[PDB]
This record gives sequence, structure tokens and C-alpha cells, in this order.
Amino acid sequence: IVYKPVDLSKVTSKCGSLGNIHHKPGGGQVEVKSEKLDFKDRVQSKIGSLDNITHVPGGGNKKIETHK
Amino acid sequence: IVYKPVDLSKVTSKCGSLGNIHHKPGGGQVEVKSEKLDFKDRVQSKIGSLDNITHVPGGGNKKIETHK
Amino acid sequence: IVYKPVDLSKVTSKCGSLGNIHHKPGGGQVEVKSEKLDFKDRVQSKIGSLDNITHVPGGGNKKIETHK
Repeated sequence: IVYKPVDLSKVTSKCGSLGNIHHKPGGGQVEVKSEKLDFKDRVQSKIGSLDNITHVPGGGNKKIETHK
Repeated sequence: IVYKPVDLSKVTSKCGSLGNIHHKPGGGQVEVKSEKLDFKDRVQSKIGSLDNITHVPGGGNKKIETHK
Repeated sequence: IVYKPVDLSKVTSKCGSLGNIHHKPGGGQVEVKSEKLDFKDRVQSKIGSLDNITHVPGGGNKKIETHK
């Protein structure tokens, strides 16, 4: 009996922002004015002219193999 | 009995924003005026002139290979 | 008995925004005026001129193989 399985296989994930070009991007003025506001539970707020956001919860790899 | 399976295969995920060109992208002025507002539960707010978001929960790979 | 299966397969996914050109995209002026609003439950709000958004929950790959 000769048992010589060969695995050269590639499992690859390229997830998120990759190889992009952003030439001279520009956010104009942002102006937020607030008066007599009332809040009675949690507040999350974000303010800003130019944003570039990447989230990657994904992109995981799994490779299960078995020989008998 | 001679057993010589060969795997050279590829499994590629390529997910999100890839290889894009943004050339002089311009966010205009953004102006937010808020007066006498009442909030009795949770607030999320985002304010901005130019925004670029990539979100990737996906793009995962699974390879399974069994030999008997 | 000789057993020599060869796998050269290329399982591939390309999901989201790929290889686009955005030449001088211009968001306009955005003006939001709010007065005397009541919110008895949760609020989510995005305000802005020029948003690029890519969301990819999908694009995953599964490969199963068995030899007997």
C-alpha cells in the first residue's frame, strides 16, 4: 500500500478596503448647532468632515482535513 | 494499491471595496440646527460631509477534505 | 489499483465594490433644521453630503471534498 496524498491548495480571504486610491479627497465644512436638547437614555454621536471606515467581523478561514 | 490524490485548488473570497479609484471626491457643506428636541430612548447620530464605509461580516471560507 | 485524482479548481467570490472609478463626485450642500420634535423611542440618523457605503454579509465560499 502506497499512501501519498499531496495538498498544495490555497484558502484565501481578502476582506475590507484593499488597493483603493483616494486622490485629493475633501470634506467641506461641518457645522452642528444644538439648543435646549433633552436626552433620557444613552447617546452615541459622531461629527467630522472626512471619514474612511472599515469593519471586518468576517473574512475567517477554516480548513478541516482527515486521513484514515 | 497506489493512492496519490493531488489538490492544487484555490478558494478565494475577495470582499468589500477593492481596487477603486476616487479622484478629487468633494463633500459639500453640511449644517445641522437642532432646537428644543426631547429624546426618551437611545440616540445614535453621525454627521459628516464625505464618508466612505466598508463593512464585511461575510467573505469567510470553509474547505473540508476527507480521505479513507 | 491506481488512484490519482488531480484538482486545479478556482472557487472564487468578488463581492461589494470592485474596480470602480469615481471622477470628481460632488455632494451638494445639506441643511437640516429641526425644532420642537419629540422622540419617545430609539433614534438612528446619518446626515451628510457624499457617502460611499459597501456592506457584504455574503460572498463566503464552502468547498467539501471526499475520497473513498
